[PDB]
Amino acid sequence: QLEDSEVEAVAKGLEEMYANGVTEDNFKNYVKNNFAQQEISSVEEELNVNISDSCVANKIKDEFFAMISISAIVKAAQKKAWKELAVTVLRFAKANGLKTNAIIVAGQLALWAVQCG
Repeated sequence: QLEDSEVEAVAKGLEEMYANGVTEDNFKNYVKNNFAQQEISSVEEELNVNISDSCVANKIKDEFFAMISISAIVKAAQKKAWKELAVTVLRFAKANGLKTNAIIVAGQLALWAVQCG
């Protein structure tokens, strides 16, 4: 299914952004410090989120919560099982044609689970 090199790149990004907690600030500051504007803008358009300028209605977020267990995600982040977390949210993304930067996408999905779950 998922290419393991992309899984590990996503897991490493999650580990770096969220080493000190899954927070909106840690996500946005990590993304703005590590990705080009163009890459960020593509994710913002795909997910209808604002990253480069808590819980409000979002299409994709609701479909994410209907398919993927919030409890499974939060447990993975609690244990710092970042590659477990990555495969779980990447399975949702590839299914739904979320083809923008997988590290940013995974970061946003993990944030949604923790801050909105």
